[PDB]
Amino acid sequence: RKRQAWLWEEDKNLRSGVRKYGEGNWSKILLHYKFNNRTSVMLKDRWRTMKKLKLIS
DNA sequence: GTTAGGGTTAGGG
DNA sequence: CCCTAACCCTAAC
Repeated sequence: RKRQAWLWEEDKNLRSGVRKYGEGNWSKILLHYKFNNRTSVMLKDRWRTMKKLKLIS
């Protein structure tokens, strides 16, 4: 079962989540907007890798 | 349960 | 063996 690579549905939705409900508020983001099967851990570590190299918030 | 960084597994090069 | 990245662990909140 090949590991799922995040798509813009998830990532673009996440970016919206960060802007509309704050970055470090993955709970709120998960409540407001749905994803395939993500957690606070997933969302945060995704955004972590992203900002670490690209620097967005 | 969530949050936050450390760190391994998966993926591709 | 390196980079980016999804998963997984340790630690703290």
